[PDB]
Amino acid sequence: SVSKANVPKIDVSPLFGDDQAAKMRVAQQIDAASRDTGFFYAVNHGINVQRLSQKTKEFHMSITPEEKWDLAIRAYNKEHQDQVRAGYYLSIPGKKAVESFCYLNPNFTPDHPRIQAKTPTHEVNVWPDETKHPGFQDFAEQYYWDVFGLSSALLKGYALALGKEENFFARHFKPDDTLASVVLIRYPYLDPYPEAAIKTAADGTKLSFEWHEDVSLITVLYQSNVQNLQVETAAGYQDIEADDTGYLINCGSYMAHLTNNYYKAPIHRVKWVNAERQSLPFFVNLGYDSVIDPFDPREPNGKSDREPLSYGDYLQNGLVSLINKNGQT
Ligand SMILES: CC(C)[C@@H](NC(=O)[C@H](CS)NC(=O)CCC[C@H](N)C(=O)O)C(=O)O
Ligand SMILES: [Fe+2]
Repeated sequence: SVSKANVPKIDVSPLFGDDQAAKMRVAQQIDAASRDTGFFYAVNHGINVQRLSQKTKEFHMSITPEEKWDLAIRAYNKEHQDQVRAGYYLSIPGKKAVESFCYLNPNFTPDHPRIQAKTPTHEVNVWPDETKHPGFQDFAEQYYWDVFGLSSALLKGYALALGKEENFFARHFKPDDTLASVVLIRYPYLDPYPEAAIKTAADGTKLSFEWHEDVSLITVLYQSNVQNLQVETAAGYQDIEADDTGYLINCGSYMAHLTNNYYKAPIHRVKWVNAERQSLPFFVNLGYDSVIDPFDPREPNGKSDREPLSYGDYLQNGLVSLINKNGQT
């Protein structure tokens, strides 16, 4: 018997406005969700998720093996030593079902100063041929800025929830240097489904991806309407119901660090389900040099003894640790 997680739906529309009391009421709801299971659905968010899902499906279903090799990250193509993050993450027929395409800040061009300096975690996006995938790049870059805007608004809610001025986090989340990424993940229907792609949890549950905390400040996720996520509580894992009109939000481990675990990074995992579906996360990352001094909201003086952590060092170590723990995706 598996219970269902309490995942509230929060109308985030006030976070785009100037009614300050309404924004406080949203912040209270974010606080409550963040101290309970750690997940909530953002509704009334203003993003055209129907077009997002359609354009992503057209891409996943039309790209060919030749194109996948040409876009592949270094894990699948040793010629692409500069693609650690951005590019195509191939499936392996008979062994690995999931495949995905990851892209970063569209402002990271060859002329960008972080690219000129060869700073770790910064890469120039690779894209398919425009003639084979017309309008895909335009759509994907536009989507990045659309979800960037939603994420900026959410960060104002988190700041207010913790008793800070609304730009406390958002001031470090800038178009010129954000390390945020979009991943367009396809989970396919397969018959027979490769047994190598199913992991068995300690409790017997069949999984597609094992337990983890997110490498992010917050994670802003759109998924098609197939139930798959579970969140760990002290009484075991609970199912998160799907909603293909909303964005599922949770904190990552950088938030847990800077709040002395007041807002924990919820541990979650992905159940195996044999269904064609999409999982489209946006990982809200700050800039490479961004540092927020930790504080403890439980203490009157907010004092914390935790060391400030540069976001770049956090991200480089976190991404590698996640690969080592849960596998190359
Ligand atoms: C749980 C979902 C978010 C999704 N899982 C994921 O996206 C998992 C766990 S949060 N995330 C990752 O592998 C990190 C990708 C980081 C990305 N390459 C980058 O360079 O920024 C899934 O559906 O498997
Ligand atoms: Fe995650």
